[PDB]
Amino acid sequence: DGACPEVKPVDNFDWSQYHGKWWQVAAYPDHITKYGKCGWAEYTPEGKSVKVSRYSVIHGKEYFSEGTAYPVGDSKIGKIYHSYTIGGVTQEGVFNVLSTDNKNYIIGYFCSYGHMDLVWVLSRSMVLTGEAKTAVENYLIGSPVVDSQKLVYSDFS
Ligand SMILES: C[C@]12CC[C@H](O)C[C@H]1CC[C@@H]1[C@@H]2C[C@@H](O)[C@]2(C)[C@@H](C3=CC(=O)OC3)CC[C@]12O
Repeated sequence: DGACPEVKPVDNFDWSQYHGKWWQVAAYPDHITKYGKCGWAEYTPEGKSVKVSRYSVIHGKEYFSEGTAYPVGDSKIGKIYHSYTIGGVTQEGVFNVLSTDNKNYIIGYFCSYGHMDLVWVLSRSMVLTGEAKTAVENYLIGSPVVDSQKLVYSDFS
């Protein structure tokens, strides 16, 4: 119960880091079930947009999905639009970046109407270690909205 909490996205997001391979190292279970396990995505800059090609295993079957990403308003604010096309159905939406160091990791959040929350953590490496791990932990302890106990970490074995 409750409406979506008011989110305070970052003020320093660097869109130039939005390229290359990002591994989805953690997420809430509902996200893993809906959008799949073993998730990774390749981001390819195309002018003002970035193209997103994503792999995951959904209900035991592998899929690639495709989407386009654009910043909404000032790119520094970390409010990002993605379209998301899989199995011939397109969806679209806006999510907010809760935390990033503009180098190793990004934490994304989406909330819809009661209300359901989804959080996912992306990294340039398959495993969150050192610097990135420490930043993520500190963020979680002060975070008004992410429940750290609910995160499930990925097993890329
Ligand atoms: C914002 C979004 C838009 C489509 C749908 O409404 C669901 C929401 C929440 C979930 C969100 C999609 C867009 C998608 O592109 C995502 C960002 C997608 C991911 C891409 C990625 O690198 O990590 C996750 C899986 C699902 C996703 O996390």
